[PDB]
Amino acid sequence: RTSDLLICQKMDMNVHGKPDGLPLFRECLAPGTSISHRVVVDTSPTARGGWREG
RNA sequence: GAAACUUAAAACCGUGUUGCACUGCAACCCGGAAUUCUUGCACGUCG
Repeated sequence: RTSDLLICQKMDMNVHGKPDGLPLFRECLAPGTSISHRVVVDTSPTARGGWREG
């Protein structure tokens, strides 16, 4: 849902620890959202189009 | 006995349908098998 998508700014810190605000504002997400994907592996033998060690 | 053509003239001709009825017809799937698939971060760089 679009209720949680805040706008950030690209800040480039250096070895002295002094960031600068570039003009690169972009609609990002926010820390706290959970994204859940599904991964499916295929246990057919190798050279049949499978990967038992994946 | 020696001497005088049973000769002359005359179409085997005229008329007449190899014609009348009859389906190259009945029955028959251009049908059965086959993934527009395989790999690929809308990303990198900030006096």
